[PDB]
Amino acid sequence: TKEDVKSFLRRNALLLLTVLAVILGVVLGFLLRPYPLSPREVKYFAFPGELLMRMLKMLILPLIVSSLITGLASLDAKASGRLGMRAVVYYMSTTIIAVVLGIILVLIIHPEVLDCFLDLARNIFPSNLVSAAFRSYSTTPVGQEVEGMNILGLVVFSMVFGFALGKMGEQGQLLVDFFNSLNEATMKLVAIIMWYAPLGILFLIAGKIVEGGQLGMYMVTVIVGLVIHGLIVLPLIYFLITRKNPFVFIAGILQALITALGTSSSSATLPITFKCLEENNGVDKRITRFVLPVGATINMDGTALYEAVAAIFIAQQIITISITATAASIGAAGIPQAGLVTMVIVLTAVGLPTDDITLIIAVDWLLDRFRTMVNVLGDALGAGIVEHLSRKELEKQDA
Ligand SMILES: COc1ccc([C@@H]2C(C#N)=C(N)OC3=C2C(=O)C[C@@H](c2cccc4ccccc24)C3)cc1
Ligand SMILES: N[C@@H](CC(=O)O)C(=O)O
Ligand code: NA
Repeated sequence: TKEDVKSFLRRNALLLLTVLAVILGVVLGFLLRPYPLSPREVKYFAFPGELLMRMLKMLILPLIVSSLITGLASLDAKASGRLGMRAVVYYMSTTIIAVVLGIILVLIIHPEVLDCFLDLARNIFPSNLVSAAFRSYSTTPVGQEVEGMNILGLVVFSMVFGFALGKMGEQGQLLVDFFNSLNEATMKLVAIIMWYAPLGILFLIAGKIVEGGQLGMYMVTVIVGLVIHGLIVLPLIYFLITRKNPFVFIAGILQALITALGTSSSSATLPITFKCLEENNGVDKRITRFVLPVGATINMDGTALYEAVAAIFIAQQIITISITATAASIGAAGIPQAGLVTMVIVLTAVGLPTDDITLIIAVDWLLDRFRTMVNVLGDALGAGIVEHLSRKELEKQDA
């Protein structure tokens, strides 16, 4: 019994270091909290956590583009459509199951919007690809193009480009071979970036915990709702569909959930979720390159629940809330504080004052660290479900 735990410590070396990083980060952050805090000085303190974020952001661009180009090229017309339909149906249901779970819990325990739709439409079709790799569109930072990255515009273009090569046969093969080499090469860089994660995660959360009262019971509604949907609803869905153990599946992606908690960005933790599914859970690359990049921005289960709870909490009808909370879920990017920005849209539709968001902002960060964990988990189990379901398509692609 105790001799068997030594084989666990030798193997899970990096997984236990990121756990210890959280345990130490919560300690050090609370230890350095009574000291005279400063914006400039907190920025200096949280710098080892800042370098990890830069390393992971560096890899999101060559991952998104290479994954979707090879991923769609490697599949037939009806195959990618069937693969897509299995993913979309899953994405639509899980975000609807989350908002229904969110609305019921907030009802039981009660504690420029056109421009937004236009900007998103403008972002699905970028005017410049070199630009899209570091800028997004936000109508009104110079002009209407905000510094970021159009993750959605790249996902949409790379998809049609991957389809085009998968339609031009052997002429397309060269570029597919080129984009395949690049996908693996960056997946070798995420191996290097993985040994820095325990040091980074420690400082990312220690710095964040160095920063009327009714919000405590609002924070409870969200956190409880995330556990019911995350550790009870989603594992049940996987066990019902795949007929496989979900809590041993969650053990593989556990290294990525901790980094989602540390960074609070599902797009920035994508290179690690890719490594955790392809390696630890042994999910097919032909489907992880398909499910995960789209899952980063479109499937946001934890955000959808947070959009429903926070909208009804500031009321201190439901049909419009459930429709726009699922709408805000899809819209919002896998970036920190994204839910808070899309909350402006979910409050305008119902008729509540948008200035009421100011009450939430203070707590928001701590809920976002868990919101991302459920947003990531929904894609990991999503890929696990789609891989298992698309069994016949994958068997046809082999010889
Ligand atoms: C809100 O935006 C999205 C965009 C895509 C998707 C689906 C997805 C996932 N996950 C991925 N990786 O690829 C495809 C999907 C389709 O359903 C459509 C699918 C598809 C089928 C057949 C031909 C295509 C040609 C070009 C692009 C997609 C094509 C590809 C879902 C939501
Ligand atoms: N932080 C979340 C997005 C949000 O703010 O809801 C994510 O990246 O999954
Ligand atoms: Na989203």
